[PDB]
Amino acid sequence: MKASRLYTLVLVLQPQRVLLGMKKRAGRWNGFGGKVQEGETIEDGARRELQEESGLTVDALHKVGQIVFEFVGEPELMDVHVFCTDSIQGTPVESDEMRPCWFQLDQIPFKDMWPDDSYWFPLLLQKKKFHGYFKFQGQDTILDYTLREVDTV
Ligand SMILES: Nc1nc2c([nH]c(=O)n2[C@H]2C[C@H](O)[C@@H](COP(=O)(O)OP(=O)(O)OP(=O)(O)O)O2)c(=O)[nH]1
Ligand code: NA
Ligand code: NA
Ligand code: NA
Repeated sequence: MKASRLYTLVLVLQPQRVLLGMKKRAGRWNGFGGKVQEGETIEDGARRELQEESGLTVDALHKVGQIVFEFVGEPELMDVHVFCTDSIQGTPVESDEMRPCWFQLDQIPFKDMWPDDSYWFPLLLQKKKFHGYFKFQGQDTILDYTLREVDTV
């Protein structure tokens, strides 16, 4: 089994809207996140990436899922720990890396999101917790995947 590298993903989910960021360099909407760094907890890494990529600070996050990504031709898995929050207290800021944008929850931009999001995003919206795995060929093609609702992440 391949080694895996730790990542975070943060979704700011309010009652009628969700905050996504457009990757400027890419072209897809996503939550905010990145690699966990040495010596920080996964949750603290998620808080740090949220602040670095969107400008938003939150004191706490709720872990809602975990997704492992495998890419054909790449030696490592990406182990993505997915967090939510409903409570923010500043404005999102656009950088040269991510442009934040709010979407109403009847306008989730799936056509411009990664293909796996179509499977697990609906569980997140239902307040369900999940474990997923997706094997991609390139950016567009899923060759294999698993997804399961769990009571504990
Ligand atoms: N919704 C969704 N999110 C994904 C998928 N694959 C995937 O890596 N992510 C998330 C997890 C990561 O936090 C982020 C990709 O990490 P990144 O490449 O932006 O990491 P980074 O910013 O630290 O790297 P760098 O370019 O700044 O050096 O996107 C996916 O298929 N769907
Ligand atoms: Na980042
Ligand atoms: Na990132
Ligand atoms: Na899509």
